[PDB]
Amino acid sequence: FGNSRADMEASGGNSFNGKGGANASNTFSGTLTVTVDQVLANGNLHVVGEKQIAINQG
Amino acid sequence: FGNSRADMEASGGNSFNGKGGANASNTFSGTLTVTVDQVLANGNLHVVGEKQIAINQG
Ligand SMILES: O=C(O)[C@H]1C[C@@H](O)[C@@H](O)[C@@H]([C@H](O)CO)O1
Ligand SMILES: O=C(O)[C@H]1C[C@@H](O)[C@@H](O)[C@@H]([C@H](O)CO)O1
Repeated sequence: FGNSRADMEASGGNSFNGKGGANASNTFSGTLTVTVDQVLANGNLHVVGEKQIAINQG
Repeated sequence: FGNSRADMEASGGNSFNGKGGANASNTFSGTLTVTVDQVLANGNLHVVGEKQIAINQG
């Protein structure tokens, strides 16, 4: 060890960060009167309805 | 490792952000007297009505 033959110095680093996300929301707060389309074998009713409103410009 | 042969340094990044939205609202707070148009087989009434108001300039 007379010289710096044994003198040693070293550093090392490794950092990793990963992220991920997702969202999906929906809301509906109306009331619509529909009409029966047909009666199924079990008695369930197929209902279809439509409502058109022309407030102004569309 | 005498020289910088092993000396290493690196960085990397990847960021992504996506968004989306939509809204649709409507309101109606009137009163209109309508007239029956015809009587359906089940007794339902087809009602049609119209009201015209000329406040001024239109
Ligand atoms: O004993 C040896 O072998 C050495 C001692 C140091 O001086 C070393 O560095 C080398 C030099 O390169 C000679 O020129 O010689
Ligand atoms: O032992 C070798 O092969 C080396 C030592 C370094 O000096 C290196 O860089 C290369 C240089 O390119 C020679 O000119 O030679």
